[PDB]
Amino acid sequence: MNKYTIAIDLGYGQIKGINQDNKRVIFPSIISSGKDRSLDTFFNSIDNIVDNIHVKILDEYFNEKEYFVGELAKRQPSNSSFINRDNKINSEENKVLLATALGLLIPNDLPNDTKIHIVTGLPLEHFIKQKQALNDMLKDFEHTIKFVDHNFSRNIKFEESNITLFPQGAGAIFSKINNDISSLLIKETFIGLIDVGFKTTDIVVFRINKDKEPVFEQEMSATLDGLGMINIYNTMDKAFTDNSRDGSKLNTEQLMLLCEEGKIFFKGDYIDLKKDLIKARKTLSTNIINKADGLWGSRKNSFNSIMIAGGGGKVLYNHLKLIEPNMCQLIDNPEFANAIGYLEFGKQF
Amino acid sequence: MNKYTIAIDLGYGQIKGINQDNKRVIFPSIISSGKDRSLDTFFNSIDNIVDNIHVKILDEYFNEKEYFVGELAKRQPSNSSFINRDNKINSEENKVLLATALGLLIPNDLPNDTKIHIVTGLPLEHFIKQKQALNDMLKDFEHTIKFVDHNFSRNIKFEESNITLFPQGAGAIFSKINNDISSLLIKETFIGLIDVGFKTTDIVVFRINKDKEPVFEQEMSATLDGLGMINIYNTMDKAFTDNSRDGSKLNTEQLMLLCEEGKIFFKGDYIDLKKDLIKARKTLSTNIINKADGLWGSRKNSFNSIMIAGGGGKVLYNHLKLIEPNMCQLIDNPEFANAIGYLEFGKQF
Ligand SMILES: Nc1ncnc2c1ncn2[C@@H]1O[C@H](COP(=O)(O)OP(=O)(O)O)[C@@H](O)[C@H]1O
Ligand SMILES: Nc1ncnc2c1ncn2[C@@H]1O[C@H](COP(=O)(O)OP(=O)(O)O)[C@@H](O)[C@H]1O
Ligand SMILES: [Mg+2]
Ligand SMILES: [Mg+2]
Repeated sequence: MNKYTIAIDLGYGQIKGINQDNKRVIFPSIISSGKDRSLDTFFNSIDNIVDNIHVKILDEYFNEKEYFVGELAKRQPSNSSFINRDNKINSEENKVLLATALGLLIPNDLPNDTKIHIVTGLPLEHFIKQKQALNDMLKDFEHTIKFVDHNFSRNIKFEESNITLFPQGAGAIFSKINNDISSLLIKETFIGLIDVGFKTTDIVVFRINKDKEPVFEQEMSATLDGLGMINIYNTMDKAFTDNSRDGSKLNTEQLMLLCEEGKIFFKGDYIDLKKDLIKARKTLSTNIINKADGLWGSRKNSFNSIMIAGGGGKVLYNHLKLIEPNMCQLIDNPEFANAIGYLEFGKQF
Repeated sequence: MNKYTIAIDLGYGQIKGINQDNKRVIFPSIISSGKDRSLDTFFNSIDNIVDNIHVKILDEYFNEKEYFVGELAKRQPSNSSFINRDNKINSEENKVLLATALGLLIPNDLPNDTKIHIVTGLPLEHFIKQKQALNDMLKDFEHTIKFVDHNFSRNIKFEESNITLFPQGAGAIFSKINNDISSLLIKETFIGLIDVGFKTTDIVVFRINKDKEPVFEQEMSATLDGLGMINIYNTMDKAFTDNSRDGSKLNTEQLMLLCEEGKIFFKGDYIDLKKDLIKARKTLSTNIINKADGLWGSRKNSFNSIMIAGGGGKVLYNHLKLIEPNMCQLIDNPEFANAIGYLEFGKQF
């Protein structure tokens, strides 16, 4: 019969997912060793399962391990360190996160003969170099998940011809605007997508041909490795210790709490770093202006709409506007641009 | 056995070619340093190889270099500058372009003992002065081409008695109309071909003798050096910067896009120069009227059919009509007049 569709993202910041039925999940990419949650169940009921993902994951040898994963793992003091996390796409940390995003997006009582076409992503520079790693790992993927405290398990095993690879930010403007940008694309124009990710910033462009079809410009588009939201969290971590003059250091929860607001509540008091937050965000925005113009010479004039996406684009939209003011806009769902783009352009097959 | 036939043109605007089997190619005369195309292969398939000519060219020392050549090189921002391109016929830029036109016109699985008679051209004033340059260079020509992304290679090496030189615009009306103009040539008449090329405009005539055979009039025919389509692109480039009043300047892609339409899409807006386009095309047409009458005194009355050809003749046919209205016509394939003329009049041998 027909095979199901689930679009997932493998972003180091936060795993983003959506299914065929437009139910979507989002949670930070943090795991920890799960332990038995029974006492805290009595105090506060788990209304939202996304907040409290305790999970059990089997394998082919049925060697289960518990995992605090996602939002609950951020509350744990022994979690994955997440600021020097492994960059390997075949890591067990990526294995658990991939299982969890599949766990929340398979609805109840699907037919077991009906499989799932899953659509994933790689960074745009790494889509050729690191292709066969995730291509073989998803072939190697054979587990069975178990949700503690909610008592529903899912079987997770994929053959070939179910998995599907598209680059990061590719289908976000290849599809998802293809019905809408027909009035906006004209001829010999350029559209631009700037995904401000956590570790790596994506810059991807497309040329509109004479036949009013998009086509890709690999010499006008690249992935900025080492430039992204992580440079803010790495800088403001140093800015806190220098403001402390004690050697005290925020943990992984306090640090990710910091650069959403800039005002951590530290030792009965707010330690204010609001000046260094606005300063470092312009510092990141400057290193996306000047790197866009490295790929874009006088070609910058020929654009018609620079879209931006990613989680970081939402918090930088005013500062990042000055690449091309009053032309550039914001995509509709800044996190789920890669998700919906993998969904619709994954529905081609 | 029988030796194959390929007719090529060496026009600075766009290389025009045709084979013995009437398969013909056309691409602009732009090269650039080729790089590895693998990521863009995944996005959009190369259906037409003429659009996406990535190529590898060996030599006698097997020193290969990659080349983005033709339409793809126009999309590159580091290409051959093409507005001050070298006029040398023995340049490496001419070497690569000559190899590429031979690459697309040798069909699959020809016998290696069967060679190819290639027919080229020189400008009509330069056919005597610059004869031995291309005559020796094609003797010096020894390479082996490799098409990336399509995986077919061709061996390219020519001895003497395969190469063949005819002037530009010569065989276009010497042959290619010789079967058809029998009803139109009478006696002591003049036929005229005006090739509006990119850099140089060709004016070539023929006298019909008493024996109803064509014969050449070198004092009634010359090549207009410095007059041609390039004077439009050089003028409208100045017209854009003067309309901008910013110092901004179009690149090689935007400039060649301009004077096919006159309306470049510049910084979210159309910068209109439609008035200066119609004005400069009459300015070029005036400098072909007055230069034709420099060679043609009261001899102008004795014509019977002024043909025009070249790429520029197609876009100037209405303005250039006023040399001799309602006598003058347009050749059938305005680009391939030199190509088919080199083909049939190259089939004499
Ligand atoms: N409301 C917010 N306030 C501050 N930062 C945010 C907010 N939402 C998202 N972010 C930042 O955006 C990042 C998420 O980026 P994301 O689009 O998931 O890219 P990736 O695919 O690389 O993980 C987070 O690391 C976070 O720092
Ligand atoms: N559709 C078109 N619109 C505008 N200009 C054109 C068009 N087709 C051809 N041309 C012009 O004609 C030139 C091609 O001339 P061509 O016949 O190749 O002469 P040459 O042998 O000197 O290269 C191009 O440089 C271009 O400017
Ligand atoms: Mg991303
Ligand atoms: Mg010509």
